[PDB]
Amino acid sequence: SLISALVRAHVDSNPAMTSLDYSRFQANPDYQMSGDDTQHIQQFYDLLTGSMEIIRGWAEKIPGFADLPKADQDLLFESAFLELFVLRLAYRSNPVEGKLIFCNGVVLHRLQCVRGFGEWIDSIVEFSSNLQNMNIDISAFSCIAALAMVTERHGLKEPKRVEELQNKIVNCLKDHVTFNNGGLNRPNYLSKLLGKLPELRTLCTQGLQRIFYLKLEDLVPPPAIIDKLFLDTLPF
Ligand SMILES: *[C@@H]1C=C2C=C(O)C(=O)C=C2N1
Ligand SMILES: [K+]
Repeated sequence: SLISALVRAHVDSNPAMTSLDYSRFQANPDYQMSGDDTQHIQQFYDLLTGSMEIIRGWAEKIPGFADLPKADQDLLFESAFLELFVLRLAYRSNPVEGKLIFCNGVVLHRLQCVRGFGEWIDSIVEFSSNLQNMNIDISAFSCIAALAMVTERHGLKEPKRVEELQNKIVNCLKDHVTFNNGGLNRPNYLSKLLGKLPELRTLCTQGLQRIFYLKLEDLVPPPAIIDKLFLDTLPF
């Protein structure tokens, strides 16, 4: 029941792997680089806001989420955007070829993303390599994604409703794993999957550091949506 909804949410919020536009894909480094930085910082901001709208649409397809106070929805979405963005990008990209595929089908090489993202893009590619080396199926990935957002957050109006949705999702992922791979559970696999979440939070704080650096540089000032994201995500 829940995993079907979660997988449909994922599928509906991801680009079909046949519409990948390799038009702005450039793999020659000598050409990969010489574009003034301004354009890359803007490209960075656009990728972030474009995936903000995509992922919010995904979040709205999570059974039970929409029944939560609108303020809780905004707190969960803003608190997890960076983690969602990093997880979804790392799951659909191709780390071995150094190819990044964003929430919209654009395929860029790592060396092109380094100009805008900073070293964080390398931390992202390493995360993609680690995540894919454990070959999570789509049902499991849709559950981890749901659990990355539907989790405890300070300043929540109704924390018990969220806690209930989280338990529902955790239990759904455990049932899928146990049924799929024999009546005998895989507690160790399960713990590695849930352990992928803290790594995601850190990748995120590393995204806040990249945004903070760009705000200080003041060359390509962060647009209103990124300014708000930065201030709203600040944990203190
Ligand atoms: C991305 C930004 C975060 C904000 C929080 O409140 C967390 O708990 C984790 C985060 N990583
Ligand atoms: K496809």
